[PDB]
Amino acid sequence: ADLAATTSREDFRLLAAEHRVVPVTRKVLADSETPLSAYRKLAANRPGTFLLESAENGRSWSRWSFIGAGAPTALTVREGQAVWLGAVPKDAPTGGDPLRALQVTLELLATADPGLPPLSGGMVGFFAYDMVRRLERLPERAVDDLCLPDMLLLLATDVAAVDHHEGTITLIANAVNWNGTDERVDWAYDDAVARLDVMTAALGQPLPSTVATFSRPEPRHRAQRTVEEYGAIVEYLVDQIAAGEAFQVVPSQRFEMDTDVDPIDVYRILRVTNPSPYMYLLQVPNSDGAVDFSIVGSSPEALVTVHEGWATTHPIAGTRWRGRTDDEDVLLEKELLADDKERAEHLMLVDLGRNDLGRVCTPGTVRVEDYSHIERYSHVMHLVSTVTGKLGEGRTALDAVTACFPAGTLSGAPKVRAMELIEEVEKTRRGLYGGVVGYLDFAGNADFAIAIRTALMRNGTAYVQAGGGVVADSNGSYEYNEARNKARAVLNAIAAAETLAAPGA
Amino acid sequence: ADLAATTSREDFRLLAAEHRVVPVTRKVLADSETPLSAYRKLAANRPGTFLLESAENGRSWSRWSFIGAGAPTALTVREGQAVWLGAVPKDAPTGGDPLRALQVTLELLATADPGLPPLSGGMVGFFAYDMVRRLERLPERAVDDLCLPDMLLLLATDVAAVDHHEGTITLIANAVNWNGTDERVDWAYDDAVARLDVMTAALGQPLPSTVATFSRPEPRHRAQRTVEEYGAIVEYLVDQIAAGEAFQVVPSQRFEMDTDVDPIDVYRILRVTNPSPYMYLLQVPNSDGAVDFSIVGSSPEALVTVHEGWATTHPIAGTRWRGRTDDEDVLLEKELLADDKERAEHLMLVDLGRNDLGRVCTPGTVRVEDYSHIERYSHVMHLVSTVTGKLGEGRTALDAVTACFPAGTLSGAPKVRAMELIEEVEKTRRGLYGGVVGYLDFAGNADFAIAIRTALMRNGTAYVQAGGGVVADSNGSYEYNEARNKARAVLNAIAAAETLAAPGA
Amino acid sequence: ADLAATTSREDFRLLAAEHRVVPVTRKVLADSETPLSAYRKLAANRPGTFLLESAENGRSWSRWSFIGAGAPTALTVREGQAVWLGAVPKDAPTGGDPLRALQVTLELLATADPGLPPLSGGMVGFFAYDMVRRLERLPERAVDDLCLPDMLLLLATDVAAVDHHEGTITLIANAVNWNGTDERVDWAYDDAVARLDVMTAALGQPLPSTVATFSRPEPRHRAQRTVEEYGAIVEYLVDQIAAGEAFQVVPSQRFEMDTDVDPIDVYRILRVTNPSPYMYLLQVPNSDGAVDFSIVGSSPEALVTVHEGWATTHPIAGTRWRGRTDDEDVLLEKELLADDKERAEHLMLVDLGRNDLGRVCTPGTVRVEDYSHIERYSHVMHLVSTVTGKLGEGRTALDAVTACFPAGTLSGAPKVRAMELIEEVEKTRRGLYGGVVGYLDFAGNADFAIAIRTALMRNGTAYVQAGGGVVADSNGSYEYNEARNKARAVLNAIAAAETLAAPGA
Amino acid sequence: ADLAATTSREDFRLLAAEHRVVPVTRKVLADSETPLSAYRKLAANRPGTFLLESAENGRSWSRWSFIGAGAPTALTVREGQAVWLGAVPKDAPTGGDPLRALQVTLELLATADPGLPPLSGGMVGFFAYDMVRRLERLPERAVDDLCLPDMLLLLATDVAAVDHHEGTITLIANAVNWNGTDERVDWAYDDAVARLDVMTAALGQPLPSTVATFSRPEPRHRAQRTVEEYGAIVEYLVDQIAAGEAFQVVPSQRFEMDTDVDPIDVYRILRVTNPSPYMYLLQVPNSDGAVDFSIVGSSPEALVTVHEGWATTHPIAGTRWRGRTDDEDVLLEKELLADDKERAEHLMLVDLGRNDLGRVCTPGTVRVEDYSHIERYSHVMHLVSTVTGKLGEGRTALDAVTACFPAGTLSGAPKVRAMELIEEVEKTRRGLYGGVVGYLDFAGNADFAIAIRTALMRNGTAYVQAGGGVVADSNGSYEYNEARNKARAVLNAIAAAETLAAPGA
Ligand SMILES: C/C=C(\Oc1cccc(C(=O)O)c1O)C(=O)O
Repeated sequence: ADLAATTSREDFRLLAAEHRVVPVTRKVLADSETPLSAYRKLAANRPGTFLLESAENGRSWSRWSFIGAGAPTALTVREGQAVWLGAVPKDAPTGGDPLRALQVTLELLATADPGLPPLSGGMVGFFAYDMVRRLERLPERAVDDLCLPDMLLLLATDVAAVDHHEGTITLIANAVNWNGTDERVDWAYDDAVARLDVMTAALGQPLPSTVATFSRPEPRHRAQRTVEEYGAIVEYLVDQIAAGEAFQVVPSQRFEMDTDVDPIDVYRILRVTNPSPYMYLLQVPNSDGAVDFSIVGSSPEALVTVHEGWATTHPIAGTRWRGRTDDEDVLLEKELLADDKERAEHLMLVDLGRNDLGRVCTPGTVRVEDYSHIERYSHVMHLVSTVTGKLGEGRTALDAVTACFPAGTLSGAPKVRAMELIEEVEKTRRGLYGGVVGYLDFAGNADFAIAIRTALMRNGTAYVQAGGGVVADSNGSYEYNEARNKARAVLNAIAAAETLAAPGA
Repeated sequence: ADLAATTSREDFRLLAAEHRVVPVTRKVLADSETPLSAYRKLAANRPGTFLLESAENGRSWSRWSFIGAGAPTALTVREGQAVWLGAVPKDAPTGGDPLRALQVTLELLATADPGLPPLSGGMVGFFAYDMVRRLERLPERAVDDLCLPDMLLLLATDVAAVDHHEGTITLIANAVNWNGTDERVDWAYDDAVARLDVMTAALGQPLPSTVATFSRPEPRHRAQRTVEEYGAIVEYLVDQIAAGEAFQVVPSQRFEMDTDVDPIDVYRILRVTNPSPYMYLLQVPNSDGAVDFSIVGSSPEALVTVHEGWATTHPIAGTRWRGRTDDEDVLLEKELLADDKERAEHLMLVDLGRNDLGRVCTPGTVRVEDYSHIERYSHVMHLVSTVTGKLGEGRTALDAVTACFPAGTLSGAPKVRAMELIEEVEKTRRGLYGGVVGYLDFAGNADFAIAIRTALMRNGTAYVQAGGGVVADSNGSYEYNEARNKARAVLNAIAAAETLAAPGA
Repeated sequence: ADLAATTSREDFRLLAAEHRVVPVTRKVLADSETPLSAYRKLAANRPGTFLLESAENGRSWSRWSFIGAGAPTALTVREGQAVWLGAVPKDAPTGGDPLRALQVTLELLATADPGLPPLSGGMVGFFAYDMVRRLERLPERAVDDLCLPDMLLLLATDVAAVDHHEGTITLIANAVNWNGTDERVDWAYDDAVARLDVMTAALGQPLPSTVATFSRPEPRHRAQRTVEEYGAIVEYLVDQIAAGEAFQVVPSQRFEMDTDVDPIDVYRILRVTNPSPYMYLLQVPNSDGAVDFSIVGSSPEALVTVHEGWATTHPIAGTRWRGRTDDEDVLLEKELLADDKERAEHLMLVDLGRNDLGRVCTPGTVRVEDYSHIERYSHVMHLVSTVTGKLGEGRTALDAVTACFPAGTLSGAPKVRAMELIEEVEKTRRGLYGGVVGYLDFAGNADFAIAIRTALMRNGTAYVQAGGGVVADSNGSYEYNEARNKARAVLNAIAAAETLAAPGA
Repeated sequence: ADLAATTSREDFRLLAAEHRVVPVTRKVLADSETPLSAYRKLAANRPGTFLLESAENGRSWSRWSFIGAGAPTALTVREGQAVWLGAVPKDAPTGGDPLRALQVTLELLATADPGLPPLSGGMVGFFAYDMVRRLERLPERAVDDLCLPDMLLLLATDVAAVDHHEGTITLIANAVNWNGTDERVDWAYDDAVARLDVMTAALGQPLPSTVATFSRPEPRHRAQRTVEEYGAIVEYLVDQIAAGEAFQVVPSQRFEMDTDVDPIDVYRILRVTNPSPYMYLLQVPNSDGAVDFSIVGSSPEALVTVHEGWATTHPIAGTRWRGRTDDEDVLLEKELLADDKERAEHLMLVDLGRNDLGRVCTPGTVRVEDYSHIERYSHVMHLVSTVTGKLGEGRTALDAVTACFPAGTLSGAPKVRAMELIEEVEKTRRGLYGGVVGYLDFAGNADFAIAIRTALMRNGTAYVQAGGGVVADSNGSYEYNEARNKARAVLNAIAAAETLAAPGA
């Protein structure tokens, strides 16, 4: 038996009888490729491509990265209605409510549940924060500057799963049989095999070096708010909270830079400087099939993850700077744990998570574990917990996402009142900020990162929005600066990425 | 400040005043390189090059890999005397006892102790098992078939340390000032900078793909012993042990294949099939400076590791197959822990380690920890402990190595009597088998793997030797088969490596 | 300084200025007394006396036991109104709502918060299950056979705290200054000192032996329900639950024996046979000041405990028999943990506890810890968790008790619907069964046990009521038998206690 | 079946056929007795009686205490020869080496190995430190002031085991059949039953109160050494150690008080003030059968414990005062753990224990566990480890004791050189100091405490000897004071015990 043995026609036939999506796979040895080099080869920065990587706690890359090698097709929204970009067949849900359209698409395109990597195919993309407008009634005071759709999800059928442990890549070409009929079976197989052959040959190409140097210039950028305007918004919210309007609210503002630097170069600097449990680079296509814009992020927190029937969330709140150093690091931990206020803030969000999940999980299954423990990241440590529940009968991964959306850590507690306050105090619509980036795979799983520490790159401009939680005793300047600094991590990376050069050049 | 900023001449001068070795370094971003691809670029399978990688427990690659980019020069042994291959200056110790020669070389070439990767430069290579002949009196019954020198250590001055976490490579060109005088300082700097520039440009080159497929054919190979001859040697040793000659002894035999496959290709298959905490590929040069032979291994166990004054060992003994699966896996662990015999065998080796270290560590510092706990590897689990001691005043990393040499896990308990028995029952001299591969870095640290699960590749022939511990109740056939199977892991990898082809070719 | 130094008049004066209750204490060495022997000496089975002991997990007695040495006075209820038995002064709250009467009594008689044992004085007694009728509207179908008051709490001012670790007894005579005025200070001191002197001299007396033997005869007793009647009640409740009326409900029935055996003798057999974290013996006085009845119990579970501002509960649900033995014991634990149904039942009660406490604790302080872990008791093991919260501003220990009352483990989930169902299916009012026995100390703390595994002993009759949780898949006979057996533990103890004799007599 | 059911004649007969010692037992309920009260009743301070109690870490009394109710007979030493006090039959080993005499006695009187408490019968008493003179050659410079025998062990055949958990006492009358013949079986039974009946009736008696008060006067006492003499001995030993004569040595001196206070009263004050894992009170008889002297102690450390074939030791070294308080307590622990010197001292003693046990345990069974962890006692914390080994084939509990004797913690490392130094610097023979008190039970187990924090009380005088470990950097005054203070704990207790009075008397 050969390593790169492709799925047999015989086996594909059997699978095609059972489900409307059949992955056809081929594993190769790729010990001289990294996720990035493989992306370069397989995707080449093309519209509808992506790379997803993961460094738990910003320390140690996990086993898998996933590359999208060209999705001709994406489900999105235009003038409040669900529409596909690129061509799909007659049976693909279109028009109307986009969430319902997405719900039916996922009901139709489920697969078996084998051996496959965690993500081998599915709907991959984002939900804007402003998708929440369709789940909760909110005022419409802030202006929609960026004009992004509520969602856009690639139908990602050609996927390369890079296994860092084995040094292998598993190539997947999924046959999508929308109409569910017996017809075209053998055609579907050969088509899938041909897409495998394309990815394979792309992997067969040589590559020039990107071995490089860069410096870290301070970026020049535009802010929506001065220290004064921001500090006063914070004081307003501190007043609301003291009165009992909410326990906590997460205001933000937008910053911007003009730049023509490739998105991947920004990804490269983020990966080196702020590795995180959710790294992503996504080229979002337009109706014409060129790149409308690019999303580059390194996010520290998932909204939700769904796996084998269970939805899980990881509320994160409470911060100290990592120690400079080792004795100081432990003082700081004992201090965060002893900070009763922050303990309380964290617990509020843990309860909010319990409730969110309560909406779609079977009663008596929603539990908290590893409650309020410490996690170290590259530059800071936090309190963290796990909330996990069994998806209720007939509930879906998408129900888990909508039930949790948006993260309490990006809105507040209680959530609606906090969103309301956010809308009162913020100049523009958030767009992707506080939304999610992630996937819904055909087997029923899902993983979404909160869209923070992220740049959206459009027509010569890069937007980076950042914020931070406000509580009873928050100080306006302190919050302004903490927020700006979060943003500068990304802005700094863009400025760095612009200096990328071959060493001694 | 630029990422690839090279060490300044000004700083080098100061360092040169203080020590006879001064590393000159340059860090680059190399997010599209793997250790293997970097090796290909920097070393290109040349004589005197190496790659060292590490996967703890065969699961999760550690942060660092180290590439040797061409050592013009190596300390070894010819006709019982210490000699350099390639050219060294007048002050480099030569002739006589090779251990003393190595001892003085290390005393001379120490560095400061900064920021550097774990290995940034030093003496890198092997000690044959038969080096033990110079530390203990042994009979000379077995024939020296392979004729390897007791040691050979590259003077590895051009090193690339690959950081998987940051995606960076730190290039080091060490200036070796043997004579210790003030002269040539500025020349030394420019020379080091030029070696950096060579490695840099080598990294700047493109590379063809090695994306590949392979199959796993059963190899045809030669064995020194039949099941009958081997089973009877085991029964002999079981008799000695029952009488109280020793508690345990580790006999082995040699297997061989003819093959012309590149060594790196064998490394590639080992890396995929049997990842381990010590992977190595080493091209050992001759006096002419071509490759005399190649060592390729994936070893599960260190002899000793020395770091910031402390020597540490990790005795490993007791085995079960990993579970097939998860419930079975736990039964097996409860079983190994409950196996009083194997507990005893493990404890014997732990005590042997305590004593070995007692020879060179300050009294009242040699401790055992994490005693006799379980570790899972890809295919098996073992009992494992830690023995660690403070190196006694005026003792060196090399004293730690010789004090421990050879591993009890490859000889037995008590060690000399076991070696004696090994010599009575084995046909040929072990050569590298049961020796070590590793390094002694200029800062005083050291890390050596036991040389097992290793192929030595010379003039169209690949040698793989394997064995296993014999105790009171060992069965001859069982031990024959367990030993042969250990060997076949490597032999299988050579046969696989021969099928390596571009997919669909 | 003498060990038995009594509090000084000078110090009492200062304390009397600050609070309406001033404990006057004297510590003695009592290394030849047990809690029982001390009780015999100090209380002698008199009306208004009690003994409280604690064996955590039924294994290892805790440090403290507490003896009440004659409370002349108790707050209780007659014809729905709050009344004192024995004489109290004009300022002591009487008439009306008994809970309000108890609330004001505790507000009045608070102390400082020193050095004192956990309980040094306070209101000590019970709340009937049927006290719940004043916090929730319930139907009145079942007949009130036993006619107990909703509550009765001794004003326990003479207390002996027995310290098993030191072998000492700390005697406390609390001066209760209801009117709050400066008058009678020096009189109060001498009175307290005289009560100390009485307890002291009582401790000074000799004692006859109770060294003893006993056998374990099967008791003859009366049951309210046959296996058929009980099994059918269980099936009824299983039907309600399947329909979604509740998740769980805890029906019980009453058993009875005629006996004239002293209550302490029953306590003695319980202590030997079913030691528990809450042992109690209480002699409840009547208006005439003789014993109306006696309560003897060994309870496995607290309702709530309040200490230094925090209320804590320990939901317990999920059972296996302890192992017979040690390998079997671990199988059983792995099994209980793996029992998803019982996990769910336990989680329901944990959530119910979170909510109960939510009613009186500051938001963002009610947390779960040590979630759903195993505890071993003498004969069974359970799942157990901790729910703890900060009492909200201006909330009291009594608010914690009422907020939790009655235990979900004795009612069900959700609680009211379960109580409703209990009332539909049960013949008589529960009385003390499912109520609590415990104390509210003057410093603000509280500890109450659920009143189960308890005998109420009145006019030649002993009542023991027992029950068990019903869920979706409960079997009628199994529940009948499990319930009866719980009861027989107490009934067996009464029958044993009747055989108590000096050995060979 | 009755609780106090005595062993049947039928069962005794069967047992008598199998072993020369047959315990005849009767369990009673004794919930109004403490170990002390039971001792008073059963032993009444008579010669040849004892009480043994245990408080692990000086916190929480363990389950069992053991009372010896009159041993008519003891194996001891007079003019270097083994002799019995009181009458024994012809077959009882006498004359000669006392250790051999004790060895054969134990070989003869073994029992089965059931249900019994940990100690139900055996040889109970002490070994003097100076017993070591028969296992190692030592100089004879110091004068033998106290003139104690090398050993004296009661043949303790009437034992009461007090179970604090159950509140029960298990009475044991062991039938000792020295001659091993069939004769007198039925006589032996009735005799044992009569001894049970005596203990039973003694338990049946009443008792007066000992409820009491006491003060803590500073005792006036005699010391062998001034601060100057002691500080200079310490400096001498510091010099020897610096030169490498030993790593550590434990000098001591003797203190004395005249007092006529009962020994039990001293025990009572020790029990309250310095509870420990080994409490003992022993009345040592003379040849006339009156009390020769009394031993009262509270020891923190076992020499060795032997149980079901395994010998175990618990080396203790490294000290801090407990924290005053809770934050300070943790600083102190982090500090002791970080004290590399004390770590080393502790490790030396751990190794010494490994070796001691190596002399009598099967190779490959002697292990260390729970290495060098912290234990809190009432006033101090220490580092502590466990060393445990399997007794070698044909080795006995007594071999374990002699192999370990005396504790390294009371001698030093290496042990002989330390003893030698002790003998050079100490005025008198140690006697019991640094010896052991404990038992060897008939089933093969053993438990011995190091004889420290102990008073020996003879003819109106109480001796208390104390010392402490000397190392490289010890200070003379500091050690003098630490030693004196250890002694004063006992001396203070004697002075306290003299004030014992009924409260207000
Ligand atoms: C590291 C632990 C083991 O591996 C070996 C022990 C001894 C010899 C060998 C060998 O490969 O020759 C080996 O793999 C083992 O099988 O116990």
